[PDB]
Amino acid sequence: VLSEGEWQLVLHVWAKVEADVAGHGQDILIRLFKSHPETLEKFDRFKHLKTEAEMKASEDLKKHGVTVLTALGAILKKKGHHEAELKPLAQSHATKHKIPIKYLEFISEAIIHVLHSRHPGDFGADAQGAMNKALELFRKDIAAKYKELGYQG
Ligand code: HEM
Repeated sequence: VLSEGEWQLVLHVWAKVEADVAGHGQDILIRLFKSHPETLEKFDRFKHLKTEAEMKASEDLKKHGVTVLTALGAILKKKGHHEAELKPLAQSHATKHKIPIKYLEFISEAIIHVLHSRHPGDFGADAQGAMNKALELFRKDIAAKYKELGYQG
């Protein structure tokens, strides 16, 4: 359970991300695909991309980064009361997209890295710890839905 002070740190940096949702979404997906190439293989939509320059040039990838970050921002702004938002996301990611929880840990690392690069003054260690707690809570709740459905592993 995050404290109110922890949530304020999370949402303070997130309000900065929202100034350039698409730039952040590109940086995060590119970091994820470069750091963990098994993740790119889950996207029939993107698996033709073979270089970072091709990734940066793809408008469709930039569009999907906005989709992703808009869904994450709506979950963070619920401050833990996010059951309605996680149901469809866990369902699609477990049963249609076939995304292991571990890959959610990988995109969490990529989000934290990109927030640290772009917002260092609002992403000191206190805010890094709070964002890690928020993303851990996200993963915990999704993993419980995966387990229900027979996909936790
Ligand atoms: C912060 C974590 C994530 C969020 C908020 C998120 C959100 C979304 C949303 C909103 C969609 C479109 C609606 C839907 O299908 O449910 C989507 C699609 C998808 N996501 Fe995620 N996602 C996350 C992580 C991941 C990861 C880590 C992977 C793969 C390693 C992944 C793979 C996919 C795939 C394959 C699609 C379908 C893309 C397409 O062909 O249109 N997602 N995601």
